[PDB]
Amino acid sequence: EFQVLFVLTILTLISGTIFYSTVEGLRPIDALYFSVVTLTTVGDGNFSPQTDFGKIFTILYIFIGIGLVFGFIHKLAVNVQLPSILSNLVP
Amino acid sequence: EFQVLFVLTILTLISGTIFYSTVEGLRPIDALYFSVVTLTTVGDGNFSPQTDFGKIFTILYIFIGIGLVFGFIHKLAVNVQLPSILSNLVP
Amino acid sequence: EFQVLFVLTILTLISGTIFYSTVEGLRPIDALYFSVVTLTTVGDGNFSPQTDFGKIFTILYIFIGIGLVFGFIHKLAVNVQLPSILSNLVP
Amino acid sequence: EFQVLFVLTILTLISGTIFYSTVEGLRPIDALYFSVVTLTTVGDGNFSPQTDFGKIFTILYIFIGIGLVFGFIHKLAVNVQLPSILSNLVP
Ligand SMILES: [Ba+2]
Ligand SMILES: [Ba+2]
Ligand SMILES: [K+]
Ligand SMILES: [K+]
Ligand SMILES: [K+]
Repeated sequence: EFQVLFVLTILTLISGTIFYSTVEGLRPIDALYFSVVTLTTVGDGNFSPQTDFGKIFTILYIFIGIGLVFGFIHKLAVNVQLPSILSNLVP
Repeated sequence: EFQVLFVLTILTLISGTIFYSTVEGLRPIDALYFSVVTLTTVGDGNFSPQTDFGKIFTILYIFIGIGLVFGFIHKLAVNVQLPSILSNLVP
Repeated sequence: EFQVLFVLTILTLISGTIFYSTVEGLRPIDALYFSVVTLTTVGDGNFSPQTDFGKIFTILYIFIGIGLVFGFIHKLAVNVQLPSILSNLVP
Repeated sequence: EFQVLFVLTILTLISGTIFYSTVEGLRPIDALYFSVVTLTTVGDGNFSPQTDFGKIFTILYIFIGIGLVFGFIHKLAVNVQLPSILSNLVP
């Protein structure tokens, strides 16, 4: 479960990285950063896509990727972080 | 369910698109982009409504539209994305 | 329930409005706008508090107000929006 | 529970404060502010990490810290705010 969610998140992020570095001309790391803050709904305070293609893609990217990214964060904290803490609270 | 949620989301987004392109003078695609990043809580890093009418509308737009948009994203991933993946994990 | 949540949200927003218009010198409507986009986690693309007092308050404002604001949005859509739609889907 | 969540949130925020004030050169209060608005997904409208180290850290910081921060906000409102209000609604 966590593995599949992990793999799906990676693939989604790779897709955004390729798109923004190609269409919006961002350096790869910046495209990855934008993809991450966008899907986690944190938001980027400086960059906004400048092309109409970038705007449409971002809109679709958001609706399709948010559910996945949060499903991953949800399990990452509940089934991988909670225990390491919970079992650690045991005297 | 997913259909109704889909239709309701579209109508909400169309409303924002019309409002911002008319009151804030944004190009239609930009008004749609702003409506989308606002309701998904991602946020726009460059634009903020400039008129008092735009600010009040955005405030009300947020409170009324967030619940809907996320109800749609929730089902879009759970009742339309999960299966295509779940049934796909079956050897 | 919805009434109490409504009243609590209003009081929280009034507090932010007074704080930002006084300490950060924002026009009242702008202080209200900032308070709203901050507590709904949408975020403001142009303004960030400039004083250390504004930064500390915003930090505490966020932790205390997000839960409330979303509890209100949750009920606003589930116990006030769902029905108006659900009962409306009945032929 | 609330205590542990509180302590874990503090440690996470201290880590971000140290990182951004050191690598991105932000004043401590600004580093704390950025760490807070980032993990609560509110977002900062003016600052974005400028170094590649800052971008990578923020990406990892987000995935690991969001779950915790919201687990804390969830309990802060449900097991510490709800009662003070609920028991207060009793005539
Ligand atoms: Ba900006
Ligand atoms: Ba945001
Ligand atoms: K958000
Ligand atoms: K934002
Ligand atoms: K922003």
